[PDB]
Amino acid sequence: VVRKYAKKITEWPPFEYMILATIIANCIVLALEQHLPDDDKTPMSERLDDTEPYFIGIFCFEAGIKIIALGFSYLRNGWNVMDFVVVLTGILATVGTEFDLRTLRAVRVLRPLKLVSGIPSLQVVLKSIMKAMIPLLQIGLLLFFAILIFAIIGLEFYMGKFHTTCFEEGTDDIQGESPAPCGTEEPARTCPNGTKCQPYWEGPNNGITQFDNILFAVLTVFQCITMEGWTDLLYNSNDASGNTWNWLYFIPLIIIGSFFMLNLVLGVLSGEFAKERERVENRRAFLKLRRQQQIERELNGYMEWISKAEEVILASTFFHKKERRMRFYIRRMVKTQAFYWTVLSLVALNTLCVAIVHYNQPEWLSDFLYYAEFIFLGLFMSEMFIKMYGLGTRPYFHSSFNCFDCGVIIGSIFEVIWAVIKPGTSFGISVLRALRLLRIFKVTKYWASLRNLVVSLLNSMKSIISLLFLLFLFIVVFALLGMQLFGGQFNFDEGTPPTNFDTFPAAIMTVFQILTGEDWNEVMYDGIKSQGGVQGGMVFSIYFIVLTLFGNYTLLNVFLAIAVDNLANAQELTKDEQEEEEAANQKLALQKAKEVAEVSNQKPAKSVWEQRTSEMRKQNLLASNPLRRLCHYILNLRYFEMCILMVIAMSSIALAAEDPVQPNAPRNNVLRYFDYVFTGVFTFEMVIKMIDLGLVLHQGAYFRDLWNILDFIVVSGALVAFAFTGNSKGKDINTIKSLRVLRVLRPLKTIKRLPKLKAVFDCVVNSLKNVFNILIVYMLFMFIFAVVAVQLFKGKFFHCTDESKEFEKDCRGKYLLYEKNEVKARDREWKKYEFHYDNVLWALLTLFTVSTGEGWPQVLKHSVDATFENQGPSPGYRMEMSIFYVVYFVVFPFFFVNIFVALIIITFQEQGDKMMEEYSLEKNERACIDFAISAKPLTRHMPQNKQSFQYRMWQFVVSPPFEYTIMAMIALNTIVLMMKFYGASVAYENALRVFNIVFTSLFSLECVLKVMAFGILNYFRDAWNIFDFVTVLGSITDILVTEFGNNFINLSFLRLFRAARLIKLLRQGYTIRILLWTFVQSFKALPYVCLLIAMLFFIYAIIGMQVFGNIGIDVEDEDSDEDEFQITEHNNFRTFFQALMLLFRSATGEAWHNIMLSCLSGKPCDKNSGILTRECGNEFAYFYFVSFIFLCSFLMLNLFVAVIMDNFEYLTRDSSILGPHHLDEYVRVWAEYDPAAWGRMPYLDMYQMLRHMSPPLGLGKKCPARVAYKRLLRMDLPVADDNTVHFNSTLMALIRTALDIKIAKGGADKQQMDAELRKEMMAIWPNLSQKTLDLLVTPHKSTDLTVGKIYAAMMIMEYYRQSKAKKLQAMREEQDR
Ligand SMILES: CCCCCCCCCCCCCCCCCC(=O)OC[C@H](COP(=O)(O)OCCN)OC(=O)CCCCCCCCCCCCCCCCC
Ligand SMILES: CCCCCCCCCC(=O)OC[C@H](COP(=O)([O-])OC[C@H](N)C(=O)O)OC(=O)CCCCCCCCC
Ligand SMILES: CC(C)CCC[C@@H](C)[C@H]1CC[C@H]2[C@@H]3CC=C4C[C@@H](OC(=O)CCC(=O)O)CC[C@]4(C)[C@H]3CC[C@]12C
Ligand SMILES: CC(C)CCC[C@@H](C)[C@H]1CC[C@H]2[C@@H]3CC=C4C[C@@H](OC(=O)CCC(=O)O)CC[C@]4(C)[C@H]3CC[C@]12C
Ligand SMILES: CC(C)CCC[C@@H](C)[C@H]1CC[C@H]2[C@@H]3CC=C4C[C@@H](OC(=O)CCC(=O)O)CC[C@]4(C)[C@H]3CC[C@]12C
Ligand SMILES: CC(C)CCC[C@@H](C)[C@H]1CC[C@H]2[C@@H]3CC=C4C[C@@H](O)CC[C@]4(C)[C@H]3CC[C@]12C
Ligand SMILES: CC(C)CCC[C@@H](C)[C@H]1CC[C@H]2[C@@H]3CC=C4C[C@@H](O)CC[C@]4(C)[C@H]3CC[C@]12C
Ligand SMILES: CC(C)CCC[C@@H](C)[C@H]1CC[C@H]2[C@@H]3CC=C4C[C@@H](O)CC[C@]4(C)[C@H]3CC[C@]12C
Ligand SMILES: CC(C)CCC[C@@H](C)[C@H]1CC[C@H]2[C@@H]3CC=C4C[C@@H](O)CC[C@]4(C)[C@H]3CC[C@]12C
Ligand SMILES: CC(C)CCC[C@@H](C)[C@H]1CC[C@H]2[C@@H]3CC=C4C[C@@H](O)CC[C@]4(C)[C@H]3CC[C@]12C
Ligand SMILES: *[C@@H]1O[C@H](CO)[C@@H](O)[C@H](O)[C@H]1NC(C)=O
Ligand SMILES: [Ca+2]
Repeated sequence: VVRKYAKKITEWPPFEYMILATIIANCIVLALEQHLPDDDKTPMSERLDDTEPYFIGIFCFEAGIKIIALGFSYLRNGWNVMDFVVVLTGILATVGTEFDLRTLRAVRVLRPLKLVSGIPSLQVVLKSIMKAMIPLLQIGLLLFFAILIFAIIGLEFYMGKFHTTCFEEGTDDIQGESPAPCGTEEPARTCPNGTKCQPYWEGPNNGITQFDNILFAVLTVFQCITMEGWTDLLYNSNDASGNTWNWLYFIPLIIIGSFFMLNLVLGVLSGEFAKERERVENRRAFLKLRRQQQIERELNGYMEWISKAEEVILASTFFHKKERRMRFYIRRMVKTQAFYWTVLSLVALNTLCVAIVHYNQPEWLSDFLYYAEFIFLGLFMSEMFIKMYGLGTRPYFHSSFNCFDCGVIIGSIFEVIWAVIKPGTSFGISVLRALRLLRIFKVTKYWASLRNLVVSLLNSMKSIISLLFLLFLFIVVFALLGMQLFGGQFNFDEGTPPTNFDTFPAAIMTVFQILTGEDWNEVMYDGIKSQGGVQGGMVFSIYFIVLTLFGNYTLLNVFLAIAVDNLANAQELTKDEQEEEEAANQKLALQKAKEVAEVSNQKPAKSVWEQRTSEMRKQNLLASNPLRRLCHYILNLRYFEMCILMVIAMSSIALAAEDPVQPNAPRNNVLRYFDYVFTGVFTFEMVIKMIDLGLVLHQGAYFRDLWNILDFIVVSGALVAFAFTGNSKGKDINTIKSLRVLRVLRPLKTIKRLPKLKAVFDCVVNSLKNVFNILIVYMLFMFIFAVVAVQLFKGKFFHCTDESKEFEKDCRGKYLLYEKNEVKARDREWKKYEFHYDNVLWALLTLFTVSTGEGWPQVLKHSVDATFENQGPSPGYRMEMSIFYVVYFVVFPFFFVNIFVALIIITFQEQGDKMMEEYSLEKNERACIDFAISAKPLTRHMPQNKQSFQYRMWQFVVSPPFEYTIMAMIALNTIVLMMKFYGASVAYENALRVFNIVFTSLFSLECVLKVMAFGILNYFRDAWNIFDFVTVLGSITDILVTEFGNNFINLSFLRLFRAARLIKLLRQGYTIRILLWTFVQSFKALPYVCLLIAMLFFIYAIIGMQVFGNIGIDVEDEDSDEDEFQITEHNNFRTFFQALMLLFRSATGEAWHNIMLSCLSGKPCDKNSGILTRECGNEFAYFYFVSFIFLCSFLMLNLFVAVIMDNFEYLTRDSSILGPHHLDEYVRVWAEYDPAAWGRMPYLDMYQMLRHMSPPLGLGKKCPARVAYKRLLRMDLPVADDNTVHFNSTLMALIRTALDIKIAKGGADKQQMDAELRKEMMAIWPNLSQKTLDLLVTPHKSTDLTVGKIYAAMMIMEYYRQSKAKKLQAMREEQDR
């Protein structure tokens, strides 16, 4: 209440500081609360609960004083609204215990957010995040539509199929404790002999995952979209109904909804960041940074000058001057090259010494490393002392690197002292000295870019801390919410899961794990199970859905913005410094040449990012031996090259048909002769190429180009393999096996032979070359982390089969395994964990597995349970080790991966596009004038002959009621498809069938009506309309098949035609349709980039088939050890399609490390292999899987960046500046004015033409007439003898006027700029007919009556009329006196 203006006093700033302190204290109090099951309470919680009155009183006082002093504008600000609603909720919850409302205790989680309300900088940072996040809403709409379509399809196909397991024969009891879907026929999974398939098993994941309602379907589809547990669903559906067709539903689901959506998100975010960079404030900040850097460079030069000049000022301790002379000498010695190189050598030696440490290093090695660490510490301390005494204490402290070395020395001393005081743990702090190896980049040319990146990072260091703090605040808020909702309710009968919400650290860990997206579905299952189950706890899935959906995209936005901004700033600084040093060199040389006058290349092609950024900057600033020749002839012969390509393709296809399981299969025997023929052909090709190229240092010979060496390796391996089996094959079979494996290089023999495929491979190679230095930095940081992890967790990853025994000596004999309803005797084994930290290599592998995201929660549990060396784990021993894995996730996967993505996006090179030096104005005019060339008016039927009946019904068809009725029926049919649910009555199903019949009859009637209105040819000349006709036919066919009965079921793919009506709704989402069409066109434009990935998958599938193809799958252990036995009947290598499925599953990143472990050596072989010993599987699996993951990720990233950069014009468009996107509205309206659409429209209506559409192309309905006529003058559009203007001629004038293409201000200059434009268009479009050129750029005759002349005359007449009218008024007002 305002209360007028009586004695109201402002508040002093430490009042606000006290409010912040109160908020922090309340956050601490909320974080110090523990939740216990049922009604138990800790004593500390009871004390903590009584502090709420004080906090609510302070908040009430703040709200009251602010509202009384401000005289509510309190509710105008959103932050004040949040504070006010928090205050009211708290005071209502506290006062009045009616109904025991705890839902109003959940509002307290939002109190941490009041810190942002207090601090305006956090408000600014949230504004920055949210503004960039707004464009993603259109992507979310696409995601929702795709999820809805796939949920409808799954509900239609997978309805209630997962409620049938292998029940016991005699009784209705589950056969085992791991139920799986079953069927009652061969295609499905048949139950064992003593079991039967009986209905209503609960279902996978306790029934949470299923397709029963439209809600379960949507949740299931979303979970599959997050790439979590989708292979489990694929395997369950394969068990339930066979594996023939389920892949067509699951793999395209992943491809469309997880990779395509990610590509769209990356493109939109990149466009938003590019548009944000060129804003005025960011430009001013960058200019300030660049000027400061120039100042620092000049200062450094002058400081070197003064240092050298002052050093030459020279010309016991007090008596002798040696105390200063020797300091001068050592200061001179410091800057010598040797004093730097030897220090780097010692740093490298220390790095090697700390890397050597492993689990069972010999005792002499331990002593040597102890003494070596002491000696290295002493030597580095001596280097510190010499540096400080030579250069001076203050100059030493001023340098940042000297401070870093001081920190490392102090850390080493602290580690030594702590190890002496408290033996048991070591942090290996000395390994951080390896960061000094980054100084080696100074001798290379890569130092400038890295230094600029570091400078840009250090400049915007507050804006990074603020972003991290806001991320932490959101994590804290969600952790508090999870504690309020679930809390102590996770005490299941089988034990509390490690990912619980009981305590605050556990809540933070769980929320972080959900944000990273790893095993979030299991936590969701536990959360749903806590409040009942599938019956009455399914509403709590919203928490996890919101958490993961927001976390993925917020992490992506927050880190990609940082990476892109800093890398772009670094690139621009580097380019500017290079150009300014070049300019200074030429200017200095020119000025110096005046004194000696008496005696007397190409810049690198700019990236698409840089070109578009420069264009946007300019646009914004505008606002203000006979056989040797015979063989040479043969290799140039067309039939030969086509035959070689055909033979290579046949070889690749043949490699995919072999049988890994059975060497003596009838198909392998046949394929052997194909191998003979292919080897002979390749021998002939190689020998003829040898004849032409030669061998004796011709410098253009065979062995100079790598592809020739590859071909030689392939053919020589084939011949050697044929040679060894020459006699006695049983001597060595691995030898012939490896040489057979060498055949997989045949697919690669097309990269050189297909010019475009080589043009894609070279682009991939350039992408590798651009990111090499960041890769080196990434490897160095990962090496440091691996060494630290080795120090922390060396030998601590030993466990026992019996958990009660801690040491090795106790883990011998037999122990009782108390399982549900059965007690089993097992053996005690002192096993090591699957992924440990024993040496640097194992640590690197484990950290790579963690970075890929798979199985890192298990590694975290093992790390926090590690007690001591050679000792069993104890749960919750050292919970502080979670900081290691938090920092690792913050550094590598969140920051370095996004740096890689940003660098590849920024430094992308446009494919082809010739050299474009001759062309001048094509930055944005290309597509505009090209669309002007290829512009076609929209055509309606318009016969005009049959006005009596045909015209009326044509009007009826294309009319707002018709379109709205179609949309309404589409929406209702969508709802009808959604209302299917499991367990409905027969009447419900019959009603749904009748509704479907009615809707399809309505659609058929509209098809008939449009056919009548337009004519069959015009009906069938519009792709959407053929789609409608096909869908109608499919629905009719489905209905006829249903009503027929019996016969063949004709599957259910006809019902996909029923469900495909949703695509018709895309005709209203203009922005969405344009986005989808642009990205699909870009994907179609690049066919070989999508072929390189296919080739990679092919090669790796063949390698897997030939290496791991014979691993046995029949064996199932007593416990089955699901973790390690991941090679089953669903995830095997036995055939090409199964190998491809396994490769795709690994590419999606789902327990690939377990597959890698399962493919190692020592595994049992298959019965039909022919090997009777456990000698199947190789240690090659490590390299196989790691290289596959890296290469697949790189190739998908390259494809995504290629598509984004191809669409980068649309992604960075601006509404104010004309683009080809707005041109279609013009086209539509122009076609509309003329029903015939002959291409000529009267010049009078052209004024109404411009006013209806919005600027920049149009003028707007509010445009003044004088402003309207002024633009018309610049168009100079000629008028035809029939007083009409041509469609194409108007468009070119419209485009030209808005973009100022060559636009001269008048005079003879106009003819020259028309002449130059004509030559450029002919140079770009040689096939453009002269008639079209004269139509687009009209030859200017003086006699021609243009539109500008017509409008100029009326203004002159109007000005003359107005001037005359004023003159009569003037001659009258002056006469009345
Ligand atoms: C934003 C853009 C959105 C775009 C959305 C695009 C969505 C496309 C998604 C793919 C659609 C097809 C999904 C197929 C799922 C099949 C599920 C299934 O269970 O099929 C097997 C089943 C036979 O099993 P049975 O138990 O006898 O009958 C079950 C009926 N309740 O039923 C059958 O007998 C099979 C039924 C036919 C299934 C496939 C029909 C072909 C569809 C695509 C053809 C492509 C060309 C052919 C390629 C493969 C050749 C083998
Ligand atoms: C050397 C440079 C490597 C760069 C790699 C791409 C980096 C940019 C991609 C990106 O950041 O998007 C992250 C997004 C999050 O999905 P996610 O968090 O749901 O991943 C789930 C997890 N993998 C699991 O199944 O356990 O989705 C992803 O996880 C990315 C999907 C895998 C990588 C791209 C496809 C490659 C396989 C076909
Ligand atoms: C900057 C880079 C180039 C430095 C060189 C690489 C090192 C970090 C790696 C390369 C190979 C590694 C070695 C590979 C295998 C072993 C054997 C390992 O010994 C045992 O397994 C048992 C020893 C015993 O019982 O006597 C001790 C560590 C060591 C030397 C590793 C120490 C770390 C090494 C030297
Ligand atoms: C995607 C491009 C690279 C072409 C696709 C290549 C493979 C996916 C295709 C091509 C020929 C196909 C083969 C052609 C014939 C057969 C025989 C067919 O008969 C059998 O069951 C084995 C024969 C027997 O039982 O004696 C089994 C599938 C198989 C191996 C096919 C498996 C899939 C192959 C290798
Ligand atoms: C985006 C980034 C900046 C946010 C990451 C959040 C971190 C600040 C959180 C997440 C996990 C937290 C850790 C989880 C577990 C612990 C152990 C715990 O310390 C104990 O000794 C508690 C004993 C026990 O819980 O049994 C509390 C501190 C610590 C290191 C926590 C400190 C704060 C951490 C690192
Ligand atoms: C050399 C390394 C990078 C190989 C590439 C491995 C790929 C498969 C890994 C490494 C980087 C990873 C992603 C980087 C970014 C994100 C987004 C964040 O919301 C969760 C972590 C997550 C999901 C990571 C999971 C999968 C991922 C793409
Ligand atoms: C090598 C070229 C032709 C590529 C095409 C390979 C495919 C289409 C051909 C080549 C050799 C063929 C095999 C030759 C012999 C047999 C043994 C017979 O009992 C079953 C079919 C089977 C297993 C054939 C299946 C189809 C097959 C694998
Ligand atoms: C950015 C570069 C320099 C990486 C170096 C920083 C890494 C290696 C440091 C930063 C913070 C560190 C952690 C801080 C605190 C603890 C608790 C202690 O009881 C065990 C080690 C542990 C868990 C440290 C492990 C190493 C660690 C993660
Ligand atoms: C566009 C909007 C208004 C319509 C979408 C909502 C419809 C399609 C959804 C939302 C709520 C859903 C219902 C929710 C609960 C049940 C009870 C269950 O035993 C059978 C399915 C049934 C009956 C669902 C059928 C589909 C349903 C009616
Ligand atoms: C490009 C690739 C081939 C180069 C990398 C080579 C290294 C990482 C890999 C590739 C081939 C691998 C070998 C292939 C086969 C075997 C037989 C197995 O019973 C023991 C390990 C051993 C001896 C592997 C050791 C690791 C290995 C040497
Ligand atoms: C399993 O099926 C085979 C079919 O011949 C039969 O020999 C065997 O006895 C069956 N086992 C049981 C439990 O009947
Ligand atoms: Ca996963």
